[PDB]
Amino acid sequence: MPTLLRVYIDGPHGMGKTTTTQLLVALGSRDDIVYVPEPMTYWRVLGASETIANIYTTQHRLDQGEISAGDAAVVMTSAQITMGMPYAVTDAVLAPHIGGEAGSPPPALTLIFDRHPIAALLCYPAARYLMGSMTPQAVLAFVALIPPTLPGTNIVLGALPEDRHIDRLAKRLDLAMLAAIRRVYGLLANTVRYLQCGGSWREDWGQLSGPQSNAGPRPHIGDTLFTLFRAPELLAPNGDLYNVFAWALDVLAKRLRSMHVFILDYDQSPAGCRDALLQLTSGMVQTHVTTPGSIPTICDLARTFAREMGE
Amino acid sequence: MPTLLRVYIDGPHGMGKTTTTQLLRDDIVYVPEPMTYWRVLGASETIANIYTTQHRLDQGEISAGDAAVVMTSAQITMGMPYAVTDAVLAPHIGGEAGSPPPALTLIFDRHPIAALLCYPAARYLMGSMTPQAVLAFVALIPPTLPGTNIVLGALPEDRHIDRLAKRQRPGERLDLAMLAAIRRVYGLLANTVRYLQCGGSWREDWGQLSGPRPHIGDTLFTLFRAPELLAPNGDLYNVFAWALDVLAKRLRSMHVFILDYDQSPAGCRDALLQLTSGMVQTHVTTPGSIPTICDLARTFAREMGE
Repeated sequence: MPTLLRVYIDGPHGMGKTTTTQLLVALGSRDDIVYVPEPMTYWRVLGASETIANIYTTQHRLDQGEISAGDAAVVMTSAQITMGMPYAVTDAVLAPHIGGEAGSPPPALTLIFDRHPIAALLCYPAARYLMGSMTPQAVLAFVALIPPTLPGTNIVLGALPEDRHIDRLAKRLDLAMLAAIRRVYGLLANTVRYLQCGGSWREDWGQLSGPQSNAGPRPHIGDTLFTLFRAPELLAPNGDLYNVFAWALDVLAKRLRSMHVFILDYDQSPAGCRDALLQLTSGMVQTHVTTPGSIPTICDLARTFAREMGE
Repeated sequence: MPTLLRVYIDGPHGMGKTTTTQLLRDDIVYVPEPMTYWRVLGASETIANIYTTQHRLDQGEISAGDAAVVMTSAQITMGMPYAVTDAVLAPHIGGEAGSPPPALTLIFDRHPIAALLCYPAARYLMGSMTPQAVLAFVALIPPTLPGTNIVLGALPEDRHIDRLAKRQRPGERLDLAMLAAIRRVYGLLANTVRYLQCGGSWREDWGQLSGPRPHIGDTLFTLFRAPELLAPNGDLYNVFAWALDVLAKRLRSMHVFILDYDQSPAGCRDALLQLTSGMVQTHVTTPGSIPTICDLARTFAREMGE
């Protein structure tokens, strides 16, 4: 009957996510909190060669008009499918060990992750779609593959003024991509709130024409991720979405509605972000585990991952 | 709550999968090959792109790396219809009903593993896909729900070539190396299911690849003894080992049935009907599941079937 607390630190790159997470883990006991870091052994070496270098190289190539849109999409799609592998396998092996939600006693174990599978199967692809290097059909294929959302999926997204964000990144510095990813994560927070407030994309689809994930009123559908799928490519001759793409939005709705999103303000010092994140964890949802030996089992899985793909 | 019978007709293309199932009232709906998605909706002529790319690679016109990117991206397009269908159907599937009639019989032209495992693996064997990409697709195979009955085919290679030759799809190229690779993959798949069902532990038998069930060397696990996935000391990276654990878990609970395709279309259809007696039926979760599932199947057919 021990409980588990899973916290996914996600959102745009360059906000201070990794540092904040490491500082939070550093305050805890080595046996009650484990960090599942960015899979760097996997991405620069194991899954393929330099996968980050290839992505930014292709977007610059495409932006300068050196390659076609089709050429970039093939590269982006394959890179994304590769890049998300570690998150997906981690989720798949952890899944059998997760029971139902308990409540917001201290968990026997706290697993903090550097990103959730939706970063690679939804957010980055969506941003690449906005940058013209991924088709909307491909984005929806990734959405259709997002794994079922485990109970107690606490996701922490970041808030940070664009100017301070840009400043932080200034040491290929793609400002268009930075804007696209910030917009996508902004849409993501609004989408969760929309769904949790009873929003039905099919009911509101007609309102399309032209963030706070756990607070505030119901957002307009135009301020959610649904708005991105109005593309001409996805529309049939009658004007509505083909059913295939509609079903993928149904999956998007299902996967995001049960998530627990929190917003962390990164516009402060590293210790400030840490203590703020520590405050946020108090209101997060824990889950029971399915077996007695799941704590130790999950714990070593996390350590192993940590040891191999990031350290 | 009413009962459901899901039957996925799969295995290599060109055996008569499609001909056979078409031949086989309102209590039986067919989810056909999403050809319109592949040719127009998801992208332009995906099969042509796949076969042209392999051809370019074979002729030395493009590198292995160039072909793999093209190939991996195209596989995403090919599998989307199956993956979205599985995801929307999942919540309606209840537990097993066990050993009378199914209220609804859902026959599908292929299961998600065709696109997330078998084709990618065959392309790996053809040198146009990296093993890391294959395991990336494997990691996304949806959880195996109860009542996952998959029909695989039996057919001598010579007859298969003949049948393949007179049922080429738009943009397809008659490739005997690909036929061999896909036949190999599906044979390994059947063996892998039996290996797992009889208690085989890939981790326990892994050492046998470098020396009452099939040898691990005759299963899909042998394909993953690929140098790209191993560390300098020969150990499989844990990331990849985890993907193999997922593979074992997904495949072990499937119910595989073999259909002899070395007979007339009418014969193939009759044999298929006889195989349903041993298939596993499940209950649905809601009272409106049948009709909803029905709508889904009819809608898919109308929109994506050729």
